[PDB]
This record gives sequence, C-alpha cells and structure tokens, in this order.
Amino acid sequence: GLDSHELARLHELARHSHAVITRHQDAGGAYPAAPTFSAYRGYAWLRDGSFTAEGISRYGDVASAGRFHDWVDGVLRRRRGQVDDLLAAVDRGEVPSNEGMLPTRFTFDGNDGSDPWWDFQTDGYGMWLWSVVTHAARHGLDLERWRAGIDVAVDYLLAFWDRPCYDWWEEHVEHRHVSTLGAIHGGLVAVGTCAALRSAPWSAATLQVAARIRSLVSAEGVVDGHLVKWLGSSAVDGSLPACVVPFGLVPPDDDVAAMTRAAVAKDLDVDGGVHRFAADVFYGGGQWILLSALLGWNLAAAGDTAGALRHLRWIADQADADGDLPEQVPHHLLHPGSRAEWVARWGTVATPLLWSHGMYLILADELGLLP
Repeated sequence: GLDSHELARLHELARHSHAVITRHQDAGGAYPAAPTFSAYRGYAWLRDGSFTAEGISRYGDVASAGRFHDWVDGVLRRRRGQVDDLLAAVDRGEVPSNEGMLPTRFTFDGNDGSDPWWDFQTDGYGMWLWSVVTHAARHGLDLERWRAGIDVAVDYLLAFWDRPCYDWWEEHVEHRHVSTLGAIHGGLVAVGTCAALRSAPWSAATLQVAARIRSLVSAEGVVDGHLVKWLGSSAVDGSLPACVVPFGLVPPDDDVAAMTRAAVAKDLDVDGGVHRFAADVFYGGGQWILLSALLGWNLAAAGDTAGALRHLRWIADQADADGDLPEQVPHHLLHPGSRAEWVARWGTVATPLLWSHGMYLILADELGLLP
C-alpha cells in the first residue's frame, strides 16, 4: 500500500527519528522531552522517555535504550528510602500528601524537577515497568540489571495506584484517569507475567492489583461501550487507546477496544490529527502527533492496516524541513482563541518533541516499515 516515493520518505523519517532521539539523549542516559522548548527543556519525564525508549528498542539501538533504563533504574534506586518512608507512613495511617510523592519532572541528574503538589502523576512509573520488561524480552536481556529500580516502582505503584492524580496532561488532580490507570496496569501485568521475575516477592500482588484496576475501570470507566477519560466521566481522551495497546486492559478485538477507537476517531480525530480532549485549550487545542501515532498503532493491532497507514501518513506530513516532528500542529484547533496567549508565554510549539519521534518509530515498526 506504499509506493517507492512514500517508502523512501517514511524510511528517512525513521532514520531521522533515531538520530534526533540519540543525539539529544543526555550523557547520563535520560531522554529529554524537548531540548528547545522553553517550558520543558532541562527535564525528563518517564512517560515521554518510556515510549521513546520503546521506539528506540524496536529500531534496534540496544545501547541507547539500555542507557535510558540504566538512568531510570538508578534514579529509582535513589528513591528506595523515600518510597519506604511513604509506605511506612501509610502503615501508620498517615497518608502522605501529594506534596510528598515521587516527582513527575526529573532533572538529568535525577532530582525532582518540579513540585508534585502541582503535577503529581503515577502513570510514568507504570510506563517504565512496561518499557523495561518489553525491552528485555525483545533483546534477551537479564532484568536483574534493572531489578532494584523495578522493585521501587512496583512497591510504589502497589501502594498508590488508586490515588487521584493529575492526568498525562497535568490536569484534574482530583480525578482518576483511565489512561493513568491503564499505564499502571500495563506495567504491573508486564512484571507479573515475566518469567524472569517469577520469584519476586510482589509477583502475585502485581496481577491481583492489575485485576483491581480492571474492576475499577469496568465499574466507572466505561460508558456506552467505550472507555472514558476519567472514572465517572462521559467524555473520551485521545490517550485512551493506550489502554488497549500497549497497556492491555482489553484485547484489540474487544468490543470496548473497537468502541473506544471509534469514539476517539469521531470526537477527537480531524483528518488524521488527533486532539487530546474536547476542552483542551493548550495552544488552542491542536492535533498531537503522538496521539495520531497511538491511534494508528491501535488500528494496526486490530487489523486495520489502512487506518494505521492513514495516521502514519498524517504524522509524516507534519515533519518540518529538517524532519523534526512537533508536539502538535494547529491545522484544526478546538479553541483557536486560546492559542495566542500560549505562544506569547512559552513560544512556538515544542519541536522536536522526542516522544513524537518515539511514537513514529513504534507505528512505523508496527507496519513493518523500519529501514
């Protein structure tokens, strides 16, 4: 379904995606979110980094992906005491405030880059577990290299998975977001079904808590046959397909998977460019490359190769003259009046966004299109 013209350009964008990710990887192994965007530069996120690492692992750069996992593992081992103290506090009946939780932004030397009162999120820890297990399985690696960091993440998530937190988009701290629950589920199932981790003391617990997550989503996170943005809401969010692939709340051919893909397409997908959520005013609510990639990935997994390809083509059309992929583009805006202020305050949209490139690599790989 691709001619030589398209294949050449898609191959080149894949090569360039690998290059921009590995060029900007920090000396210590972290992947930055966006080296030139004012509000993100200097920081690493586990969410962005884990998807980026998965794209790089699929691409076959074992060294680069391994250095990212080394970095995360070391950062988490340094939080062993913090996590133990949070768990002890829970055991005393003194539940820690959001202000005491593990961070969202990391500096490249592994310190808190932001105050979790303002951005507390648990999804990234779940994504990292999914990412590191998937990487090790793909390349035949011994997970003991990263196990002590895995242990910190697992202990943290088993304790705090059911806590309200901000969503992937740093909004609505009072709610429990289905793509956050989904990320945690994906990480817990990854470690709980990993033969190398069969003797871990938390082995059984991870699958039991994953089942608890699915119970909660079944009870409060499905409406009219589709997943919803947060428990007790009716709306969808463009992140929701991640709950199918890769995080596995339901199989790709499940009715809830089909209905969720359809609802996201209807409510949020304009010409192949997927919006985050209807109320999104960030840069006027533009079309997000990573979300078009996520939807494409899910379409491919469900057997809709044509739909996957249409989304891959849309993404490729957003590459700039150097091949860099932005965070988002404004071809369609949900709330156009809101864009100007964002541009004035933070500058033009983050480009390149490493996560855009990571997701491009994943979707290209799903379609068998890596060079």
